[PDB]
Amino acid sequence: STGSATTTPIDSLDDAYITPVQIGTPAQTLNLDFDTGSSDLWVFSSETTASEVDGQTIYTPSKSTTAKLLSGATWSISYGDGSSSSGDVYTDTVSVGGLTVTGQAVESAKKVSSSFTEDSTIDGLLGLAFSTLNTVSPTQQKTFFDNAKASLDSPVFTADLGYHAPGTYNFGFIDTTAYTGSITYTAVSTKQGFWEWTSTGYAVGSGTFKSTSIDGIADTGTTLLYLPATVVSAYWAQVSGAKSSSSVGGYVFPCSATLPSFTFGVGSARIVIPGDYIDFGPISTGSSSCFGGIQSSAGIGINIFGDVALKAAFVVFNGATTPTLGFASK
Repeated sequence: STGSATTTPIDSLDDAYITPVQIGTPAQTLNLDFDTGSSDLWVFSSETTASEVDGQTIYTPSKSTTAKLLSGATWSISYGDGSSSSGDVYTDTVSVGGLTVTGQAVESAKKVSSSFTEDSTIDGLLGLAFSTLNTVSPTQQKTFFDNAKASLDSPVFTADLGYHAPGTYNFGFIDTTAYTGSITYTAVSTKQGFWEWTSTGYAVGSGTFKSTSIDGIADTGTTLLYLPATVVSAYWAQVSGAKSSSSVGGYVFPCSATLPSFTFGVGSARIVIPGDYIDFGPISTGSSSCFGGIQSSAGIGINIFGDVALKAAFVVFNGATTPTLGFASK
């Protein structure tokens, strides 16, 4: 089997991407944030505290003939940005782009933090990291990808995120028309439950490439590119007027600037992030100070290849017995 679904930016800055997902019988379609940095499929639901729902589409398990309470199971998750959610668990039929999994754990939110409530466009998350990170207790549950894997033509999914435009998540096949040149594969460590890999270095604009190992995670659920302070300082030093602002919470730059590109290494290959991808616009409405798309990972504890980086590539998440990550230009 295979699946193919279009993923769409939630706003004009590509802050996140939503992908329609069919849950239950008859289908209830919710728009989920596919997150390769976590491993829970959770949804706004009929059980979500009413004051914490503001415009989201909800899953109502009582209206699904295939929903079954997973007795005794609870979940609770906290994300890197300080947001969180928790609730109980149903199993139900879940389909993405024509690919169907029966008995998928659908984690129903009883509580969500303010950032989720305030984002009317995201009806939940679909985790695509390794199932060892799944938060269901007392019986850990498998991700949609893990459940689908055996049925897939090939044990892979691909992320093809757009810049200010729709893109695609595919399951079970590599669309050879979706990228240019060849795909370069690189080793993955699953030790922390993430798609964790080591970039071979970077360049700023037309500058020379610096060979240096940068361990980090491929994370579709994080907006920006978080890298070591040394790397980030070297980037922003090439932008007149750029500075790190503790009050704003990162590097800002004059909105009048033209940003240089940023290149990262994948083995001997190179992925180029155009400068425009690094512009996240005014810090507040009408400001001439703009927020940078490359920020320091110092005190996150991990480097994060978020959407800023991933949307510059066609990315293969290879879930074979020995997992790997592939990157191509597009």
